[PDB]
Amino acid sequence: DPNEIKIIHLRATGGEVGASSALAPKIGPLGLSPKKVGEDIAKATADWKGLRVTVRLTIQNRQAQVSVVPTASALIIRALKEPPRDRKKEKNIKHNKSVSLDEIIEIARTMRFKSFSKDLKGGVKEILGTAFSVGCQVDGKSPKAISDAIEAGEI
RNA sequence: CAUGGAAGUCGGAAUCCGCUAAGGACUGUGUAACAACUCACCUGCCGAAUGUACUAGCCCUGAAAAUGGAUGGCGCUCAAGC
Ligand SMILES: [K+]
Ligand SMILES: [Mg+2]
Ligand SMILES: [Mg+2]
Ligand SMILES: [Mg+2]
Repeated sequence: DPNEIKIIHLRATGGEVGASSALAPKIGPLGLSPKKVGEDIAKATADWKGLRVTVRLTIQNRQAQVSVVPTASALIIRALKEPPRDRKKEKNIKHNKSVSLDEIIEIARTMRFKSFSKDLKGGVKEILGTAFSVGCQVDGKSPKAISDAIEAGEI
């Protein structure tokens, strides 16, 4: 009746995976699972979505482990950026993440599907649209103006 | 975005909606980071006022000299003062 030892852990604060070893002795000690397996699993999961931690969730399954992604709107907005983030430059201005605000971001918002009520996606789409206030949407248009000016369709 | 580590509170730069009557992509304590405690903010109780800045009357502070001492003296307090 081990029940696979359901344990949930979070891995973030990084860029483009990295395959870092250990760094989670507390996670490893719980469930008698090898930390290297979880680190390798998390690195593989984050390899697909580079330059964005996306808050990977690690689930302990007996001696094995499982990887899960959050599909966060902010993580997707981080992915929708200007090209890739080169190394040896993250200490400098990392503002080079400006992309167009269009239906691609609108569809990417549908992953949440209004988890916190939001009265369906009517307020969820506008809220996820306004989430990209750092890049100010595309050109002179702004996420604040896009969300405030209610003229587009609901979906 | 920074990252052995920063989950609001090393550090650089903006400020969204669902939920309500109601909570910040945060004031402060705090963790390596969480957390907790908050706090802002809202709500139970209560039953009539409350806050800030100014104006000018009396009184008080500012107000230290040489023999013992002078509202003329005694004394006077809802005055025997203004
Ligand atoms: K007289
Ligand atoms: Mg005399
Ligand atoms: Mg007389
Ligand atoms: Mg008189």
